Amino acid sequence: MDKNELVQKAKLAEQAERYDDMAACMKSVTEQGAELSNEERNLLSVAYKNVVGARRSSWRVVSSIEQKTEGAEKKQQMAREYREKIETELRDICNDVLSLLEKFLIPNASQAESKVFYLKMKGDYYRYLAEVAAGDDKKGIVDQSQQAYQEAFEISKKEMQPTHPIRLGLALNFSVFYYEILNSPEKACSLAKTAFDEAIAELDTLSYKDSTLIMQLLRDNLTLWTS
Amino acid sequence: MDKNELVQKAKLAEQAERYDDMAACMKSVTEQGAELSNEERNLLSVAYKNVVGARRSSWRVVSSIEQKTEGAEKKQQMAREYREKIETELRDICNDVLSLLEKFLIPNASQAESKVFYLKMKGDYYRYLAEVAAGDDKKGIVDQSQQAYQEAFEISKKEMQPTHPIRLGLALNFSVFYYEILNSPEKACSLAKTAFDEAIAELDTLEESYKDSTLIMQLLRDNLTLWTS
Ligand SMILES: [Ca+2]
Ligand SMILES: [Ca+2]
Ligand SMILES: [Cl-]
Ligand SMILES: [Cl-]
Ligand SMILES: [Cl-]
Ligand SMILES: [Cl-]
Repeated sequence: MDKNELVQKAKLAEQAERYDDMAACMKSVTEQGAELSNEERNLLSVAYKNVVGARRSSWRVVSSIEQKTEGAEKKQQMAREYREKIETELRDICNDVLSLLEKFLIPNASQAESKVFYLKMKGDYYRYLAEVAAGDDKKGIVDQSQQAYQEAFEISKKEMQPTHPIRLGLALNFSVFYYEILNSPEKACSLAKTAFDEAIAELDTLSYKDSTLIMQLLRDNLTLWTS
Repeated sequence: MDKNELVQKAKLAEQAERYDDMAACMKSVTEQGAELSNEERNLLSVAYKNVVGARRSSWRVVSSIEQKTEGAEKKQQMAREYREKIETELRDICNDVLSLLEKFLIPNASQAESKVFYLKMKGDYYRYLAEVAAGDDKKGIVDQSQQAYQEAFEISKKEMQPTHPIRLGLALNFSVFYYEILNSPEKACSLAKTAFDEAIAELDTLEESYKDSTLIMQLLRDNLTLWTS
Protein backbone atom coordinates (compact mmCIF):
# COMPACT_ATOMS: atom_id res chain seq x y z
CA MET A 1 0.00 0.00 0.00
CA ASP A 2 1.44 3.37 -1.17
CA LYS A 3 0.47 6.88 0.11
CA ASN A 4 -2.59 7.75 -2.02
CA GLU A 5 -3.90 4.17 -1.68
CA LEU A 6 -3.56 4.24 2.15
CA VAL A 7 -5.50 7.55 2.21
CA GLN A 8 -8.36 6.08 0.11
CA LYS A 9 -8.40 3.06 2.49
CA ALA A 10 -8.59 5.41 5.50
CA LYS A 11 -11.56 7.12 3.83
CA LEU A 12 -13.28 3.74 3.27
CA ALA A 13 -12.64 2.74 6.89
CA GLU A 14 -14.15 6.09 8.01
CA GLN A 15 -17.31 5.40 5.99
CA ALA A 16 -17.46 1.88 7.49
CA GLU A 17 -16.95 3.31 11.05
CA ARG A 18 -13.95 0.98 11.39
CA TYR A 19 -11.75 3.53 13.12
CA ASP A 20 -8.93 1.19 14.24
CA ASP A 21 -8.43 0.37 10.52
CA MET A 22 -8.62 4.12 9.75
CA ALA A 23 -5.98 4.88 12.42
CA ALA A 24 -3.66 2.12 11.15
CA CYS A 25 -3.82 3.59 7.63
CA MET A 26 -3.07 7.19 8.65
CA LYS A 27 -0.33 6.03 11.03
CA SER A 28 1.36 4.40 8.00
CA VAL A 29 0.93 7.56 5.87
CA THR A 30 2.47 9.62 8.72
CA GLU A 31 5.42 7.17 9.04
CA GLN A 32 6.38 7.79 5.36
CA GLY A 33 7.85 11.05 6.73
CA ALA A 34 6.31 13.60 4.34
CA GLU A 35 4.31 16.52 5.76
CA LEU A 36 0.59 15.65 5.85
CA SER A 37 -1.88 17.58 3.72
CA ASN A 38 -4.80 19.34 5.45
CA GLU A 39 -7.07 16.45 4.41
CA GLU A 40 -4.62 13.84 5.76
CA ARG A 41 -4.16 15.77 9.02
CA ASN A 42 -7.94 15.71 9.60
CA LEU A 43 -8.23 12.00 8.72
CA LEU A 44 -5.50 11.16 11.27
CA SER A 45 -7.16 13.33 13.93
CA VAL A 46 -10.66 11.90 13.32
CA ALA A 47 -9.34 8.32 13.37
CA TYR A 48 -7.49 8.56 16.69
CA LYS A 49 -10.20 10.75 18.30
CA ASN A 50 -12.68 7.90 17.75
CA VAL A 51 -10.19 5.15 18.69
CA VAL A 52 -9.24 6.85 21.98
CA GLY A 53 -12.80 8.15 22.51
CA ALA A 54 -14.29 4.65 22.63
CA ARG A 55 -11.87 3.73 25.47
CA ARG A 56 -12.44 7.03 27.32
CA SER A 57 -16.22 6.49 27.20
CA SER A 58 -15.81 2.90 28.42
CA TRP A 59 -13.38 3.99 31.16
CA ARG A 60 -15.87 6.56 32.51
CA VAL A 61 -18.66 3.96 32.76
CA VAL A 62 -16.46 1.31 34.44
CA SER A 63 -14.81 3.84 36.81
CA SER A 64 -18.30 5.14 37.74
CA ILE A 65 -19.57 1.61 38.50
CA GLU A 66 -16.44 0.82 40.57
CA GLN A 67 -17.08 3.73 42.97
CA LYS A 68 -20.91 3.50 42.92
CA THR A 69 -20.60 0.05 44.62
CA GLU A 70 -19.85 0.56 48.33
CA GLY A 71 -18.42 -2.74 49.64
CA ALA A 72 -18.94 -6.04 47.77
CA GLU A 73 -15.19 -6.61 47.29
CA LYS A 74 -15.64 -9.31 44.58
CA LYS A 75 -17.51 -6.94 42.22
CA GLN A 76 -15.25 -3.93 43.02
CA GLN A 77 -12.09 -5.97 42.27
CA MET A 78 -13.60 -6.99 38.91
CA ALA A 79 -14.45 -3.40 37.93
CA ARG A 80 -10.97 -2.29 39.08
CA GLU A 81 -9.34 -5.01 36.97
CA TYR A 82 -11.52 -4.16 33.94
CA ARG A 83 -10.79 -0.43 34.35
CA GLU A 84 -7.05 -1.27 34.39
CA LYS A 85 -7.45 -3.43 31.25
CA ILE A 86 -9.18 -0.49 29.50
CA GLU A 87 -6.50 1.93 30.82
CA THR A 88 -3.69 -0.13 29.25
CA GLU A 89 -5.49 0.02 25.87
CA LEU A 90 -5.99 3.79 26.29
CA ARG A 91 -2.36 4.48 27.29
CA ASP A 92 -1.02 2.53 24.28
CA ILE A 93 -3.28 4.54 21.92
CA CYS A 94 -2.17 7.86 23.46
CA ASN A 95 1.51 6.84 23.38
CA ASP A 96 1.21 5.86 19.67
CA VAL A 97 -0.28 9.28 18.81
CA LEU A 98 2.25 11.12 20.99
CA SER A 99 5.11 9.19 19.34
CA LEU A 100 3.81 10.23 15.87
CA LEU A 101 3.65 13.87 17.04
CA GLU A 102 7.27 13.91 18.33
CA LYS A 103 8.88 11.94 15.50
CA PHE A 104 7.04 13.25 12.41
CA LEU A 105 4.19 15.75 12.75
CA ILE A 106 5.50 18.59 14.98
CA PRO A 107 9.07 18.82 13.51
CA ASN A 108 7.85 18.75 9.87
CA ALA A 109 5.08 21.33 10.55
CA SER A 110 6.04 24.18 8.20
CA GLN A 111 2.99 26.45 8.82
CA ALA A 112 1.80 28.05 12.07
CA GLU A 113 -1.68 26.57 11.40
CA SER A 114 -0.24 23.04 11.30
CA LYS A 115 2.13 23.55 14.23
CA VAL A 116 -0.66 24.92 16.48
CA PHE A 117 -2.91 22.01 15.42
CA TYR A 118 -0.32 19.34 16.37
CA LEU A 119 0.75 21.01 19.64
CA LYS A 120 -2.94 21.25 20.61
CA MET A 121 -3.21 17.57 19.70
CA LYS A 122 -0.17 16.83 21.90
CA GLY A 123 -1.87 18.72 24.74
CA ASP A 124 -5.07 16.69 24.23
CA TYR A 125 -3.45 13.25 24.31
CA TYR A 126 -1.34 14.05 27.39
CA ARG A 127 -4.62 15.30 28.94
CA TYR A 128 -6.25 11.92 28.14
CA LEU A 129 -3.27 10.26 29.86
CA ALA A 130 -3.82 12.68 32.80
CA GLU A 131 -7.51 11.65 33.12
CA VAL A 132 -6.34 8.07 33.76
CA ALA A 133 -3.01 8.67 35.62
CA ALA A 134 -2.19 7.43 39.13
CA GLY A 135 -0.87 9.97 41.67
CA ASP A 136 2.90 9.47 41.21
CA ASP A 137 3.09 9.88 37.41
CA LYS A 138 0.20 12.40 37.17
CA LYS A 139 1.98 15.72 37.85
CA GLY A 140 4.57 15.09 35.09
CA ILE A 141 1.85 14.12 32.58
CA VAL A 142 -0.21 17.22 33.52
CA ASP A 143 2.82 19.51 32.97
CA GLN A 144 3.51 17.87 29.58
CA SER A 145 -0.12 18.62 28.61
CA GLN A 146 0.08 22.22 29.88
CA GLN A 147 3.35 23.01 28.06
CA ALA A 148 2.05 21.66 24.73
CA TYR A 149 -1.13 23.76 25.05
CA GLN A 150 0.89 26.81 26.17
CA GLU A 151 3.28 26.71 23.18
CA ALA A 152 0.29 26.25 20.85
CA PHE A 153 -1.34 29.23 22.60
CA GLU A 154 1.73 31.50 22.10
CA ILE A 155 1.95 30.69 18.38
CA SER A 156 -1.79 31.08 17.65
CA LYS A 157 -1.85 34.45 19.48
CA LYS A 158 1.09 35.73 17.38
CA GLU A 159 0.28 34.15 13.99
CA MET A 160 -3.49 33.47 13.72
CA GLN A 161 -6.63 35.62 13.75
CA PRO A 162 -8.93 35.42 16.85
CA THR A 163 -11.77 33.99 14.70
CA HIS A 164 -9.59 31.17 13.28
CA PRO A 165 -11.26 27.82 14.20
CA ILE A 166 -7.95 26.22 15.30
CA ARG A 167 -7.17 29.20 17.58
CA LEU A 168 -10.72 29.02 19.01
CA GLY A 169 -10.58 25.21 19.26
CA LEU A 170 -7.33 25.49 21.22
CA ALA A 171 -8.92 27.98 23.62
CA LEU A 172 -11.82 25.55 24.14
CA ASN A 173 -9.59 22.53 24.92
CA PHE A 174 -7.06 24.51 27.03
CA SER A 175 -9.91 26.05 29.09
CA VAL A 176 -11.25 22.50 29.57
CA PHE A 177 -7.75 21.42 30.68
CA TYR A 178 -7.74 24.15 33.34
CA TYR A 179 -11.25 23.26 34.59
CA GLU A 180 -11.12 19.44 34.48
CA ILE A 181 -7.42 18.62 35.08
CA LEU A 182 -5.96 21.57 37.01
CA ASN A 183 -9.19 22.38 38.97
CA SER A 184 -8.67 26.08 38.18
CA PRO A 185 -12.17 27.33 37.16
CA GLU A 186 -11.21 31.04 37.28
CA LYS A 187 -8.32 30.49 34.88
CA ALA A 188 -10.59 28.32 32.66
CA CYS A 189 -13.29 31.03 32.56
CA SER A 190 -10.72 33.79 31.95
CA LEU A 191 -9.17 31.93 28.99
CA ALA A 192 -12.60 31.06 27.47
CA LYS A 193 -14.03 34.57 27.96
CA THR A 194 -10.93 36.27 26.46
CA ALA A 195 -11.03 34.01 23.37
CA PHE A 196 -14.77 34.65 22.92
CA ASP A 197 -14.47 38.45 23.33
CA GLU A 198 -11.40 38.73 21.06
CA ALA A 199 -13.27 36.79 18.35
CA ILE A 200 -16.35 39.05 18.80
CA ALA A 201 -14.11 42.14 18.41
CA GLU A 202 -12.46 40.87 15.18
CA LEU A 203 -15.59 39.74 13.27
CA ASP A 204 -14.43 41.84 10.26
CA THR A 205 -11.73 39.21 9.57
CA LEU A 206 -13.76 36.02 8.91
CA SER A 207 -14.35 33.76 5.84
CA TYR A 208 -17.16 30.81 9.34
CA LYS A 209 -19.56 28.06 10.56
CA ASP A 210 -16.87 26.26 12.57
CA SER A 211 -15.71 29.51 14.21
CA THR A 212 -19.13 30.64 15.45
CA LEU A 213 -19.93 27.06 16.54
CA ILE A 214 -16.80 26.96 18.74
CA MET A 215 -17.61 30.46 20.10
CA GLN A 216 -21.02 29.09 21.16
CA LEU A 217 -19.31 26.13 22.88
CA LEU A 218 -16.95 28.55 24.68
CA ARG A 219 -19.84 30.64 26.01
CA ASP A 220 -21.79 27.46 26.98
CA ASN A 221 -18.83 26.43 29.19
CA LEU A 222 -18.74 29.95 30.70
CA THR A 223 -22.43 29.78 31.67
CA LEU A 224 -22.04 26.18 32.97
CA TRP A 225 -18.94 27.03 35.03
CA THR A 226 -20.40 30.36 36.31
CA SER A 227 -23.61 28.93 37.89
CA MET B 1 -13.46 -18.43 35.42
CA ASP B 2 -16.63 -19.53 37.28
CA LYS B 3 -20.07 -19.03 35.66
CA ASN B 4 -21.25 -16.24 37.98
CA GLU B 5 -18.04 -14.16 37.56
CA LEU B 6 -18.15 -14.42 33.75
CA VAL B 7 -21.81 -13.28 33.75
CA GLN B 8 -20.97 -10.18 35.84
CA LYS B 9 -18.02 -9.40 33.49
CA ALA B 10 -20.41 -9.64 30.51
CA LYS B 11 -22.71 -7.11 32.23
CA LEU B 12 -19.75 -4.76 32.84
CA ALA B 13 -18.69 -5.15 29.20
CA GLU B 14 -22.28 -4.40 28.09
CA GLN B 15 -22.29 -1.15 30.11
CA ALA B 16 -18.88 -0.28 28.60
CA GLU B 17 -20.26 -0.98 25.06
CA ARG B 18 -17.38 -3.44 24.62
CA TYR B 19 -19.41 -6.14 22.88
CA ASP B 20 -16.53 -8.38 21.69
CA ASP B 21 -15.53 -8.79 25.38
CA MET B 22 -19.19 -9.40 26.25
CA ALA B 23 -19.53 -12.10 23.58
CA ALA B 24 -16.30 -13.82 24.72
CA CYS B 25 -17.57 -13.98 28.33
CA MET B 26 -20.95 -15.43 27.26
CA LYS B 27 -19.21 -17.82 24.83
CA SER B 28 -17.22 -19.13 27.83
CA VAL B 29 -20.41 -19.37 29.94
CA THR B 30 -22.15 -21.38 27.18
CA GLU B 31 -19.12 -23.71 26.71
CA GLN B 32 -19.37 -24.90 30.36
CA GLY B 33 -22.30 -26.98 29.04
CA ALA B 34 -25.12 -26.10 31.47
CA GLU B 35 -28.50 -24.82 30.21
CA LEU B 36 -28.52 -20.99 30.17
CA SER B 37 -31.04 -18.96 32.18
CA ASN B 38 -33.33 -16.39 30.56
CA GLU B 39 -30.91 -13.65 31.72
CA GLU B 40 -27.85 -15.50 30.35
CA ARG B 41 -29.24 -16.29 26.89
CA ASN B 42 -30.34 -12.64 26.52
CA LEU B 43 -26.78 -11.53 27.38
CA LEU B 44 -25.41 -13.99 24.79
CA SER B 45 -27.96 -12.81 22.22
CA VAL B 46 -27.34 -9.08 22.82
CA ALA B 47 -23.56 -9.55 22.74
CA TYR B 48 -23.48 -11.36 19.40
CA LYS B 49 -26.22 -9.20 17.83
CA ASN B 50 -23.94 -6.19 18.44
CA VAL B 51 -20.72 -7.99 17.39
CA VAL B 52 -22.25 -9.16 14.08
CA GLY B 53 -24.17 -5.88 13.77
CA ALA B 54 -21.01 -3.79 13.51
CA ARG B 55 -19.75 -5.89 10.58
CA ARG B 56 -23.16 -6.01 8.87
CA SER B 57 -23.42 -2.20 8.98
CA SER B 58 -19.83 -1.83 7.69
CA TRP B 59 -20.55 -4.40 4.94
CA ARG B 60 -23.59 -2.46 3.67
CA VAL B 61 -21.55 0.78 3.41
CA VAL B 62 -18.55 -0.77 1.62
CA SER B 63 -20.76 -2.93 -0.66
CA SER B 64 -22.78 0.16 -1.66
CA ILE B 65 -19.57 2.13 -2.37
CA GLU B 66 -18.33 -0.80 -4.52
CA GLN B 67 -21.54 -0.68 -6.63
CA LYS B 68 -21.48 3.16 -6.76
CA THR B 69 -18.02 3.17 -8.45
CA GLU B 70 -19.13 3.38 -12.10
CA GLY B 71 -15.74 3.56 -13.85
CA ALA B 72 -12.75 3.31 -11.51
CA GLU B 73 -11.13 -0.16 -11.43
CA LYS B 74 -8.47 0.83 -8.84
CA LYS B 75 -11.02 2.18 -6.30
CA GLN B 76 -13.44 -0.71 -7.04
CA GLN B 77 -10.82 -3.44 -6.40
CA MET B 78 -10.06 -1.67 -3.09
CA ALA B 79 -13.73 -1.58 -2.04
CA ARG B 80 -14.12 -5.25 -3.06
CA GLU B 81 -11.03 -6.40 -1.12
CA TYR B 82 -12.21 -4.47 1.98
CA ARG B 83 -15.73 -5.92 1.69
CA GLU B 84 -14.12 -9.39 1.49
CA LYS B 85 -12.05 -8.69 4.63
CA ILE B 86 -15.25 -7.59 6.43
CA GLU B 87 -17.12 -10.67 5.11
CA THR B 88 -14.55 -13.09 6.58
CA GLU B 89 -14.89 -11.43 10.02
CA LEU B 90 -18.68 -11.68 9.62
CA ARG B 91 -18.70 -15.38 8.65
CA ASP B 92 -16.37 -16.30 11.54
CA ILE B 93 -18.78 -14.59 13.99
CA CYS B 94 -21.87 -16.31 12.53
CA ASN B 95 -20.12 -19.72 12.56
CA ASP B 96 -19.06 -19.18 16.21
CA VAL B 97 -22.71 -18.55 17.16
CA LEU B 98 -24.11 -21.36 15.00
CA SER B 99 -21.59 -23.77 16.56
CA LEU B 100 -22.72 -22.76 20.08
CA LEU B 101 -26.33 -23.34 18.94
CA GLU B 102 -25.68 -26.89 17.59
CA LYS B 103 -23.26 -28.07 20.29
CA PHE B 104 -24.81 -26.61 23.49
CA LEU B 105 -27.91 -24.40 23.27
CA ILE B 106 -30.45 -26.30 21.12
CA PRO B 107 -29.65 -29.75 22.72
CA ASN B 108 -29.98 -28.47 26.34
CA ALA B 109 -33.17 -26.42 25.66
CA SER B 110 -35.63 -27.98 28.15
CA GLN B 111 -38.62 -25.71 27.35
CA ALA B 112 -40.55 -24.77 24.19
CA GLU B 113 -39.82 -21.07 24.80
CA SER B 114 -36.05 -21.62 24.81
CA LYS B 115 -36.29 -24.02 21.82
CA VAL B 116 -38.10 -21.32 19.80
CA PHE B 117 -35.61 -18.65 20.98
CA TYR B 118 -32.57 -20.66 19.86
CA LEU B 119 -34.13 -21.79 16.55
CA LYS B 120 -35.00 -18.15 15.74
CA MET B 121 -31.38 -17.31 16.57
CA LYS B 122 -30.20 -20.10 14.22
CA GLY B 123 -32.47 -18.66 11.52
CA ASP B 124 -31.02 -15.18 12.12
CA TYR B 125 -27.35 -16.17 11.86
CA TYR B 126 -27.83 -18.28 8.71
CA ARG B 127 -29.78 -15.29 7.32
CA TYR B 128 -26.74 -13.05 7.98
CA LEU B 129 -24.56 -15.60 6.15
CA ALA B 130 -27.16 -15.53 3.31
CA GLU B 131 -26.88 -11.70 3.03
CA VAL B 132 -23.14 -12.15 2.34
CA ALA B 133 -23.32 -15.41 0.29
CA ALA B 134 -22.29 -15.83 -3.38
CA GLY B 135 -24.42 -18.03 -5.69
CA ASP B 136 -22.71 -21.41 -5.08
CA ASP B 137 -23.33 -21.72 -1.32
CA LYS B 138 -26.37 -19.40 -1.06
CA LYS B 139 -29.16 -21.92 -1.83
CA GLY B 140 -27.93 -24.22 0.97
CA ILE B 141 -27.42 -21.31 3.42
CA VAL B 142 -30.89 -19.90 2.65
CA ASP B 143 -32.55 -23.32 3.14
CA GLN B 144 -30.94 -23.79 6.57
CA SER B 145 -32.18 -20.33 7.61
CA GLN B 146 -35.72 -21.13 6.44
CA GLN B 147 -35.78 -24.58 8.11
CA ALA B 148 -34.62 -23.09 11.44
CA TYR B 149 -37.32 -20.38 11.30
CA GLN B 150 -40.00 -22.83 10.09
CA GLU B 151 -39.45 -25.25 13.00
CA ALA B 152 -39.44 -22.30 15.44
CA PHE B 153 -42.64 -20.99 13.79
CA GLU B 154 -44.47 -24.31 14.24
CA ILE B 155 -43.42 -24.74 17.89
CA SER B 156 -44.42 -21.11 18.69
CA LYS B 157 -47.90 -21.47 17.13
CA LYS B 158 -48.53 -24.64 19.16
CA GLU B 159 -47.02 -23.63 22.54
CA MET B 160 -47.14 -19.79 22.86
CA GLN B 161 -49.87 -17.13 22.90
CA PRO B 162 -50.13 -14.66 19.93
CA THR B 163 -48.97 -11.81 22.24
CA HIS B 164 -45.81 -13.63 23.44
CA PRO B 165 -42.77 -11.45 22.57
CA ILE B 166 -40.69 -14.42 21.32
CA ARG B 167 -43.52 -15.57 19.02
CA LEU B 168 -43.99 -12.01 17.71
CA GLY B 169 -40.24 -11.45 17.35
CA LEU B 170 -40.01 -14.67 15.35
CA ALA B 171 -42.87 -13.52 13.08
CA LEU B 172 -41.00 -10.23 12.55
CA ASN B 173 -37.65 -11.84 11.65
CA PHE B 174 -39.22 -14.61 9.54
CA SER B 175 -41.22 -12.01 7.56
CA VAL B 176 -37.96 -10.08 7.02
CA PHE B 177 -36.34 -13.33 5.80
CA TYR B 178 -39.14 -13.79 3.23
CA TYR B 179 -38.90 -10.15 2.06
CA GLU B 180 -35.11 -9.63 1.99
CA ILE B 181 -33.69 -13.13 1.34
CA LEU B 182 -36.32 -15.01 -0.72
CA ASN B 183 -37.83 -11.87 -2.35
CA SER B 184 -41.36 -13.08 -1.52
CA PRO B 185 -43.11 -9.80 -0.50
CA GLU B 186 -46.57 -11.41 -0.48
CA LYS B 187 -45.49 -14.13 1.95
CA ALA B 188 -43.64 -11.56 4.11
CA CYS B 189 -46.74 -9.34 4.28
CA SER B 190 -49.18 -12.18 5.02
CA LEU B 191 -46.94 -13.58 7.79
CA ALA B 192 -46.50 -10.11 9.32
CA LYS B 193 -50.22 -9.19 9.00
CA THR B 194 -51.61 -12.36 10.64
CA ALA B 195 -49.04 -12.03 13.48
CA PHE B 196 -50.16 -8.42 14.10
CA ASP B 197 -53.91 -9.17 13.79
CA GLU B 198 -53.80 -12.31 15.98
CA ALA B 199 -51.96 -10.32 18.68
CA ILE B 200 -54.51 -7.45 18.46
CA ALA B 201 -57.38 -9.97 18.83
CA GLU B 202 -55.76 -11.48 21.96
CA LEU B 203 -55.75 -8.07 23.74
CA ASP B 204 -59.58 -8.09 23.56
CA THR B 205 -59.77 -11.74 24.66
CA LEU B 206 -57.62 -11.12 27.79
CA GLU B 207 -50.63 -10.36 28.45
CA GLU B 208 -48.24 -9.39 31.29
CA SER B 209 -45.09 -7.68 29.91
CA TYR B 210 -46.86 -5.31 27.45
CA LYS B 211 -43.77 -3.33 26.47
CA ASP B 212 -41.74 -5.74 24.31
CA SER B 213 -44.82 -7.32 22.69
CA THR B 214 -46.43 -4.00 21.71
CA LEU B 215 -43.08 -2.65 20.43
CA ILE B 216 -42.73 -5.66 18.08
CA MET B 217 -46.36 -5.20 16.94
CA GLN B 218 -45.46 -1.62 15.98
CA LEU B 219 -42.42 -2.89 14.03
CA LEU B 220 -44.60 -5.50 12.27
CA ARG B 221 -47.05 -2.81 11.14
CA ASP B 222 -44.20 -0.45 10.11
CA ASN B 223 -42.89 -3.19 7.79
CA LEU B 224 -46.42 -3.68 6.37
CA THR B 225 -46.61 0.09 5.69
CA LEU B 226 -43.13 0.11 4.06
CA TRP B 227 -43.75 -3.03 1.96
CA THR B 228 -47.01 -1.53 0.55
CA SER B 229 -45.76 1.42 -1.56
CA1 LIG C 1 -13.12 -0.91 14.84
CA1 LIG D 1 -15.41 -3.85 21.11
CL1 LIG E 1 -11.46 -1.27 12.77
CL1 LIG F 1 -14.42 1.17 15.63
CL1 LIG G 1 -14.69 -5.27 23.24
CL1 LIG H 1 -17.90 -2.64 20.43
